[PDB]
Amino acid sequence: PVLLKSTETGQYLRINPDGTVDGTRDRSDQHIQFQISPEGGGEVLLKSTETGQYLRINPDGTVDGTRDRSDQHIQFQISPEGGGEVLLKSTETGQYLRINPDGTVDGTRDRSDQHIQFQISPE
Repeated sequence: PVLLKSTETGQYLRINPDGTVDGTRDRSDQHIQFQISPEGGGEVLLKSTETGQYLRINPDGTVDGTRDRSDQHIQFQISPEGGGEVLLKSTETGQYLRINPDGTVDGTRDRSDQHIQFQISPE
């Protein structure tokens, strides 16, 4: 598995069993492990290894987890930023994943937002 870490806040992305998505700085957290899997040729899915839920950015900017594999809002493009950092962009809505300092997670189209930069790391 990999971890998905907000570089600006040090928070790891977490999909909880209840379907909510938030951030935590707890490395022993049982729900921060992800599998990145191919979707067709150019996209990926971001899947919780412990729960089997895929990360979803909804059109309204909310972010949650779903096991609905037909969902069109679970596909992401990973874009390099330089310095081992990446952006995680939902292809359907053009929104970047953001972890806010308060631990909430949502989407934004603002590419200049500092809170959308991630580091992917093997755990």
